[PDB]
Amino acid sequence: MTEYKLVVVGAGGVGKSALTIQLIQNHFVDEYDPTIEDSYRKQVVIDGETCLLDILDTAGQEEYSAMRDQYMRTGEGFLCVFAINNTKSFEDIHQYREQIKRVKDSDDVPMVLVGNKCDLAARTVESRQAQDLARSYGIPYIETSAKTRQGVEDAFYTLVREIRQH
Ligand SMILES: Nc1nc2c(ncn2[C@@H]2O[C@H](COP(=O)(O)OP(=O)(O)NP(=O)(O)O)[C@@H](O)[C@H]2O)c(=O)[nH]1
Ligand SMILES: [Mg+2]
Repeated sequence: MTEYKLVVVGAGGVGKSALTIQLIQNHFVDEYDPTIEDSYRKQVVIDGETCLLDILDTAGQEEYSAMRDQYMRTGEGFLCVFAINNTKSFEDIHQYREQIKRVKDSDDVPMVLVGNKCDLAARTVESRQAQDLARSYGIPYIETSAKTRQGVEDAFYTLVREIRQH
């Protein structure tokens, strides 16, 4: 079976884990539980292909940046997550993307841009701004809510679609 190696990155608190746990476990983690590095595996069907998703859920914290340089090397594709209610997380995307391109030594790494927490009324990042950013990177954009599960599969599965195309 094809194994797709997905890495979830971005600022602390954006919902990297909630996205991942919503995908793998079908449960929304309401809790505060900062990550160091966690890994997940789950068989899924994507466009009719039964495949395995290996997900590496990374810390958002700066403290673990050097840990990200090492353990993201074997990622095949990256979810760059921000929260639509947190403009700083959106600004920080640039730095996570650059790190990934460094780690893979490539300007064209399979990647998606993910605007999470779409369930929240207090949006500070307009959808068109993020769409535009994703266009400027040549990557897909997905809006999600880890809380309601909206877009959760779309975010991971669209990344798998990116991997397949590279
Ligand atoms: N309303 C709402 N809350 C969310 C969503 N995603 C995550 N959260 C909440 O935001 C907080 C942080 O989420 P978490 O998944 O821990 O973020 P992270 O990006 O994995 N944090 P870290 O970088 O420390 O590992 C948690 O209380 C979580 O329930 C969402 O889509 N909607
Ligand atoms: Mg986490």
